[PDB]
Amino acid sequence: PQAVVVGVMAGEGVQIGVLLDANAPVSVMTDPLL
Amino acid sequence: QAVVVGVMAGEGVQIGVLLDANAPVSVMTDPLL
Repeated sequence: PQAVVVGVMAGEGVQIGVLLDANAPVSVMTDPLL
Repeated sequence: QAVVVGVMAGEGVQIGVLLDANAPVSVMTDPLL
């Protein structure tokens, strides 16, 4: 339960499967995720 | 040479740490923990 796997959609349509931290606040992840 | 990075830990708590530039990750992940 410490992490969750989700599909992130990016420019023009590429879908990428990623394992994100389930409890950190969302504003902390958008930059390195990009 | 050195570097400083934001190391995330339990429940997402943000922590800042200073690490060496040339030593490999394996020799530092233990003392860092």
